[PDB]
Amino acid sequence: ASKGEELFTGVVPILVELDGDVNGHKFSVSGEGEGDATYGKLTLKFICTTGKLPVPWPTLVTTLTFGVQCFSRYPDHMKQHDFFKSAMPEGYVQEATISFKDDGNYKTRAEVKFEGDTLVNRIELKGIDFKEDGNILGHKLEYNYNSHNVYITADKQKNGIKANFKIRHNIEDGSVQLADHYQQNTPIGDGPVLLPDNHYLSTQSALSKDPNEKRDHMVLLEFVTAAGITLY
Ligand SMILES: [Mg+2]
Repeated sequence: ASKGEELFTGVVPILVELDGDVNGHKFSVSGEGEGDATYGKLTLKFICTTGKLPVPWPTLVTTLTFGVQCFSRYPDHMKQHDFFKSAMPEGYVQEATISFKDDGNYKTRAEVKFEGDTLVNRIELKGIDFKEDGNILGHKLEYNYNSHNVYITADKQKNGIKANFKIRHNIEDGSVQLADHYQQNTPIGDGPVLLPDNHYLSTQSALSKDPNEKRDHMVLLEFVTAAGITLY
């Protein structure tokens, strides 16, 4: 267990700021909400502040929530495996490559750290090689998000962690759009961090709309629980 974990015993306010460019379609997203790691619970509202989002909202969920993996519920018996909180408050840098099968890719860079008592995530996203009337730029994905695992492994070399997982977005015709994810996280601070044994994050997400919101937006309720390492 770590000193960073003490920062997460109660409800913590969250800010997310994203600048994106996908095939030259530029956009920004701002998110606000809060996290309660005791319950692995996230409540966030994201708004496209530049007009219409040029990609489907579900394709941004992992990018927008990458940095809030510090709100995962680690069972007590697994708390020595929680890198994310151990890096706080100084934070970490995160990079990911998200490869959409038979389409383009996102590359992201982000920094997550505390700013006072708020957990702040700042993200840059670059997407290239998308098909103009593919499932992403053609907006052919359902507004939903399947439950999934995020497989974590240590990168001791680099004093950090990696994650690998596949997302299966639902296409409106009943098919699936696969998105391969590779994530790397590195501490910003010089203090010690927890380098975990292999384990995963079990994630469940519900996407909705604010009925009074006329801007392009996404309301997200997400639960994230660590598992995979195991008295009666
Ligand atoms: Mg369907």
